[PDB]
Amino acid sequence: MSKADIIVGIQWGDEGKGKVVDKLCENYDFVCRSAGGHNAGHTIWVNGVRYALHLMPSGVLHPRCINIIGNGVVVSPEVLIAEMAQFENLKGRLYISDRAHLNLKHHSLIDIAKEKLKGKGIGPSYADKINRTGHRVGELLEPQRLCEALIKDFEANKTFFEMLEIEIPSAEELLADLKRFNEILTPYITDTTRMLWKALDEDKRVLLEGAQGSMLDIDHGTYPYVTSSSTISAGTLTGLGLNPKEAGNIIGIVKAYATRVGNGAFPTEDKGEDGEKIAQIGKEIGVSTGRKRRCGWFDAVAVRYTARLNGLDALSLMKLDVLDGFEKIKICRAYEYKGMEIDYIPSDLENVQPIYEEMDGWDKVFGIKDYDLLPENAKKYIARLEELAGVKVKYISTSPERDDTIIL
Amino acid sequence: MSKADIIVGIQWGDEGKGKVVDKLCENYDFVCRSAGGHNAGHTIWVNGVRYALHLMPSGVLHPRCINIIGNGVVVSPEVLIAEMAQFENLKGRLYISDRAHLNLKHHSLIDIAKEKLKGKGIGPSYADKINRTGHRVGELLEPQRLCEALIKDFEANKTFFEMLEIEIPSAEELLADLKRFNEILTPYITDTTRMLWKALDEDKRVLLEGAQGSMLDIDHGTYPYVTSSSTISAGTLTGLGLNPKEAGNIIGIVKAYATRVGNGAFPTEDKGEDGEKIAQIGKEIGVSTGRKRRCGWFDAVAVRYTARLNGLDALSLMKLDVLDGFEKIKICRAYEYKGMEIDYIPSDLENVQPIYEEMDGWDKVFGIKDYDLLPENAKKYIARLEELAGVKVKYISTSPERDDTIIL
Amino acid sequence: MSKADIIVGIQWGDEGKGKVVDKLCENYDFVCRSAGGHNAGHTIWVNGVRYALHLMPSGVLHPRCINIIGNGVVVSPEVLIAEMAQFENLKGRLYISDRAHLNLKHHSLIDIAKEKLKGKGIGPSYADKINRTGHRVGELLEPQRLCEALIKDFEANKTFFEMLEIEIPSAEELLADLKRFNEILTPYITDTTRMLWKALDEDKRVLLEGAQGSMLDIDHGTYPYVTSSSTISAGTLTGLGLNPKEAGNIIGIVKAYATRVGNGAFPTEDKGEDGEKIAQIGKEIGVSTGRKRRCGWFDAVAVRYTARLNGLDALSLMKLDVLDGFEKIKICRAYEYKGMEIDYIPSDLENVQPIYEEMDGWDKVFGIKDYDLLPENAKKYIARLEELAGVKVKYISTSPERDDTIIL
Amino acid sequence: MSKADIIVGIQWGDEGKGKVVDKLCENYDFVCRSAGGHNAGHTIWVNGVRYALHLMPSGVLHPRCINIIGNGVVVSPEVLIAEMAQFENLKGRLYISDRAHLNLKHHSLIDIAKEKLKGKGIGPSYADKINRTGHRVGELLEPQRLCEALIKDFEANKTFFEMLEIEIPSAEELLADLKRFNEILTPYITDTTRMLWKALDEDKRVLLEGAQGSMLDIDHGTYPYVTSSSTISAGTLTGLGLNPKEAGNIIGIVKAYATRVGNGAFPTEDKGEDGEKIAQIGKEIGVSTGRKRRCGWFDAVAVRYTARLNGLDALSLMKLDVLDGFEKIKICRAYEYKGMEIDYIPSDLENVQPIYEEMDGWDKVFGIKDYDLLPENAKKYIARLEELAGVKVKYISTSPERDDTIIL
Ligand SMILES: [Cl-]
Ligand SMILES: [Cl-]
Ligand SMILES: [Cl-]
Ligand SMILES: [Cl-]
Repeated sequence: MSKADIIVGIQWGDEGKGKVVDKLCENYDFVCRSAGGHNAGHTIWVNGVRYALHLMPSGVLHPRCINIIGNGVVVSPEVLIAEMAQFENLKGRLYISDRAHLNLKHHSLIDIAKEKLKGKGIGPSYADKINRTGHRVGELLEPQRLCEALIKDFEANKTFFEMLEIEIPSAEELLADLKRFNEILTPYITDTTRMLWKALDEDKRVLLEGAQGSMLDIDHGTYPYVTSSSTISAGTLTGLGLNPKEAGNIIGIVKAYATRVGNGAFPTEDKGEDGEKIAQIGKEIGVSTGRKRRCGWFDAVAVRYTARLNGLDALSLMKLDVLDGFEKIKICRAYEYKGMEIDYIPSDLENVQPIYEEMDGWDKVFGIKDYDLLPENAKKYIARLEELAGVKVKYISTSPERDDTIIL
Repeated sequence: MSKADIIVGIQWGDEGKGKVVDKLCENYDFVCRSAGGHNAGHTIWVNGVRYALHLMPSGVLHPRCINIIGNGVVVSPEVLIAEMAQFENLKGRLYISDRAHLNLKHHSLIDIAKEKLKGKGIGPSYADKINRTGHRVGELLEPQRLCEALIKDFEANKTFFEMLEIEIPSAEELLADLKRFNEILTPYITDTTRMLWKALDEDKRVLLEGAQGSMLDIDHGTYPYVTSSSTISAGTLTGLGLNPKEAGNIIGIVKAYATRVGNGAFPTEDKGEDGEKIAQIGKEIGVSTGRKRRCGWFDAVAVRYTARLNGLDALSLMKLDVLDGFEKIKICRAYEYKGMEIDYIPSDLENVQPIYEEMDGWDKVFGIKDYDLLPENAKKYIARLEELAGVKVKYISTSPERDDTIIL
Repeated sequence: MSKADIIVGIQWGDEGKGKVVDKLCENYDFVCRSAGGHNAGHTIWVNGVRYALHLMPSGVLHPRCINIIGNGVVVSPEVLIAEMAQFENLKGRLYISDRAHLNLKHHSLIDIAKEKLKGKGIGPSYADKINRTGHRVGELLEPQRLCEALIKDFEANKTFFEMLEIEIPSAEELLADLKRFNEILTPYITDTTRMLWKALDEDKRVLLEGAQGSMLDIDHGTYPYVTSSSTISAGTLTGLGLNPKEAGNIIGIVKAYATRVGNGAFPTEDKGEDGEKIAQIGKEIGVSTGRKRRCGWFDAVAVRYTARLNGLDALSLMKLDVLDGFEKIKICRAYEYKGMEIDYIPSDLENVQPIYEEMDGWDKVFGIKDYDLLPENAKKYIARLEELAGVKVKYISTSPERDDTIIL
Repeated sequence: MSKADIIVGIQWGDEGKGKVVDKLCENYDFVCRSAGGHNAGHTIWVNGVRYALHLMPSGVLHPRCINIIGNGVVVSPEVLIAEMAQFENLKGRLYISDRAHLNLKHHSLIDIAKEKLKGKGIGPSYADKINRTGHRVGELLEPQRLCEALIKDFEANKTFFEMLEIEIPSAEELLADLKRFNEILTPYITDTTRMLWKALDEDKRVLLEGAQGSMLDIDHGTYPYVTSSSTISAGTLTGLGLNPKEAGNIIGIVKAYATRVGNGAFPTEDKGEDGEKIAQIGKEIGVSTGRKRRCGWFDAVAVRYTARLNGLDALSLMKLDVLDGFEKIKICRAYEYKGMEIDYIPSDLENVQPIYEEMDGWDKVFGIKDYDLLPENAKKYIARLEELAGVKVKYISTSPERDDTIIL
């Protein structure tokens, strides 16, 4: 069986995949996205230019790569077309599953009204997927048919629209948008299951880019604050129509400390000066809001958990430099839970307290390209993570520069 | 003195300028925007394609036109660059005032945090204009200088940023965005006052597109629900550096009934079935929210007021067909205010009640291209508006089709 | 019967249509090209930008216009795609006849080899049209089928390829180009006869742009130096599938003097200083070679001939200023042919000698916008042309500026 | 001293660099072009799309790469802008030497007239370089100044223009083109010597792409049929302002047989069926003319010569499969010259006759990825080339597929 490698962020997201996935792409013929909406992915700076890949697989920055958006992705044609515009010609380089669900204008309108009543459109688009009332990319090949079906849907749903105080979308406008999507996307729409199976049959090199944090997995992450989809490696197989025998090497991507964007259990969070420092140095700041992210110490219990959920062959450790010059650093080696010490991630994480090992910091790992040259305390910290995680660290990034990486 | 014609919406906006301004552009060498941010303008459908002109003057759809964004406009480079992308080449067709104020990323972030604490960035950008702490388009010609100045500004303001819980913007990111704006916008940035004066000196044909509803004028509109800027015709002169002797023909654009998007005094609002019908037939629905706009009967007191504020030579009456098949239609000829009948717009409009004339409806004006062929009741309604407004109606639009228009 | 207006150059080309057609377009819903390859049309400068319309109708500079490339045109997909790239979005604005003949790469290769043996590809593409072995635009909707058919054609023709010493085109390359043409052109390809008939049925305004000089007409022009196609007005009807009852107003475009680009009979040619002056002032210089065109005095015999061939309602007289400051100007009022004076264009034009009237020049018509203000000698010259041509002059252009035009 | 690697074609061109350079680029930070005009480079197919890099370095297909067009290149702004259009955004990825010579419209016109009198514009642009009358890229930063200087040049040269029968270029047109070049190219124009020196100082990875066949070198190639510039490795250093100490690894690219496009000495040419077969299988066919290239057996004397001229560390052997199924293959191991056997390339190559070794062919090397799996006769042929060339073969390409390559 010819196999696909897999790469996933094993935290709450922002593990810094981009530097990693981007370097790796050169070695693959196919780069594939599996699940999630456009809440996934990342932005990446290349030679001073900002690239958004929320929908598109990272391989689109490597013209040799063929990039597949799989059955599992929830695709907004608007967001996709806007991302495509960052490139001159993607034909032959980008294929979109005819089975991927559409997140259309009306999903955004529904989403907005719902927030009032208390990545737009993703939730309602997923809902329509699960209720099997939504429509899929292949239907864009028949805009007039799709438009008529949608109009029928809205009618049948009119009380839902009234309850949200939004009018039934215009048929004229809808047809015009659908025709536009048809004209633009037709050359990219294909059966991606057939194509990906063919690639593996021909022994081509295939990378699956898991697009979201393992701790955000709908089943295994810290529920309710999680995404709507499976984020772990077997989920990546599923969204692409691949089977467990087709899983190759699997690399987890992990920061040397932890962050969360929103609310939800965060055992190792540091609300004092250490955390604040991490936030500044690590630049963990929402691009859209300018808000500082929540920051905390490396959580080895959470990481061991997601390592096992993903079946990691290797860890790629990021932003180690962000800890330069800390006198002491913490690792959470276990939890205090309901009066006991536990080694695992319980379903109610809000009830655990971190149990820390303290370790001696270092002056600088920043920029270092050679393992031996690392501050001895940094070597100890790395070895301690590896040990607690249960997975070898094969990659260390000592700075934002693509060039500064240590290989083990 | 060689003169510039002017066109303004004389209601609360959405008067339907686009059909009007677009037809007129063919006859002008220069089309100019004066004030406001990107909350102004409109979108227009051409041969099935949706065009956003919020920032850009409508003349950009007529390659013969030179389009000026004046000193008075508050320009977001991001929004402007995105609008420009709808066109292949605007060089020589589009010029941006080096004196126009910049609405940058940080204004959006400020704007968002401010909403929490209770067209992004427009308010804070205007505030920086009035406090004379903001920066202007010409400064983009020196990105490094502008970047340094902005960094200094943020530092001096750091407590304001702390109070909003948003971090000081990255210097690296800022320089990169400013350099990008510089590289892209350099060919369009010029002294627009010198250029427009030259055009009039050479007896070129000039149209000023007022971009916002007269009833939304900051001074004369229904305060607090108004925009931040002057919307009436003399304001249009001011934003472009033009003097009262340079005002030509001035056309007001008015719907055959009235709408408001948000809250605020609306004397002629109809919250019953008539209003609902108007909303549906007139398609008065927020493009972004799908929410029905507030609708009401033509207000002749408000229209006489804005006609005089603008110094209208002529009215262009829009969406007359939206009243097809009403048995009876209303016109508000006066108000009941503090126990009296009044003929004017008082500063506190929330205290007036409409005094209506009722008039007999008609079956169809829809599609009619000849004045004589109009239902006699429609002729009476038109004559009655003209009389109450104090301005001749020179244009009647009987449907969305560019072709269906009556000239008087 | 609802009708299409027509505009044609009535000389040997370069009559200066662009200023004329461009001004007129604003008044039409449809602008149509009829016959010829990409040897037709012109380039036009707008606000300092150079636009090539060889294939595309001039109406593409007026987003309100719908532009039709008719059955009669010989379309090179490469040249067409390159012209389209001057615009951001033409969808809904540009339609290409599914019956138009394709001028493909191999026609260019054939064309080149044929020149050796003694607008590339046009001749061989026309030949394939007349022999009914060529393929048409609609076939691009099935690239694989078209590719297979072409391969079969080449095989059957292999001795022709051997005789030209060019190899049989690659099937792989051909499929790739055809697929590309398919992906790009699909949204523009339609039945243009049905569409144009519908437009006239709906009483839409239609302009047919004749793309080549009447004296270059294959039947009526100076043979052998002529184009391969009919250039006169009834030919314009034919290429679009229109009937004689559908012909509206017909405007001929004529320069105040005459030019020819290549060899061939040119009765009024002036090979001395007068001609040289005309060439310089009129800027009659090949854009691609920098070669001076042949120039000569107005030929009233040729113009009366093409006026009658076209059925002109009106003349539009161009570049009158180019004669400013001539002490004397000539008009050829008749010919000396085989010992007689003749009033007509004989089939062998190389055998005629011009018979001139001499007339008094003027100082300047340049820039003049008012008929009355014209130098009296210029009025006399204009009246004399009109008289000899048999058609009223309704348009006079006194300079390159769009604004400088006199209407009669 | 930090060093730049170099890659050159060591034949008459078409050695098949693209597959090679493209694979290598992923490993470099900078990819640089040194000399030549747009007669150099190649086209490359990526995932079914045709890319022209005549001017641009091959690294532009790898967004991580920074691409430098060096002092030595003769740059046509038109050709460069057209090549750039194949990409959406090159800012930060492409820099053009402010010292590179300009090949402008008038050079093309001169070039055309000169052919009459018996990659347009290249020759006359080079001539202007050598006579020190030409202008360079940096001058585009002052279009008005450059335009004035050029006008002065043309005047001083007017008899040259008269002798060529082409008019003095329009000042208006020239300014408009120069302004356009200025607006478009400003963000890419820099001092490339300073930039490249900085890169090496910072120990960045640098590849120099030699753009033309070593046997076409102006000094060392088969004169008069050669290009105008130095094509060998030290020439590549010179065009970029690099010194001999900065030369790294140098890879020669060589086909398993030989081709020439035009006339000129070609010792190993085969004008019979063997050569014809090579031409068909190797697809050696002019893309623009469809003409079969001249083909011949591998010339070991020529290859040893260019290996030494370039200082090759390694050979990369291409199109070995094109010889599949030949019963016998030839290698030219020496020449008969003026009655003697010689081992070197004499200045008059038209006077040598090939002295062949004959060797046993093989069935298929096509597609083979493993050295050991090669037909034993193929191993012998490879070993024999290496031996005669004096350079190890480190790369073997067994087919067009990027994937089919053997590494030694
Ligand atoms: Cl691209
Ligand atoms: Cl455009
Ligand atoms: Cl456009
Ligand atoms: Cl790109």
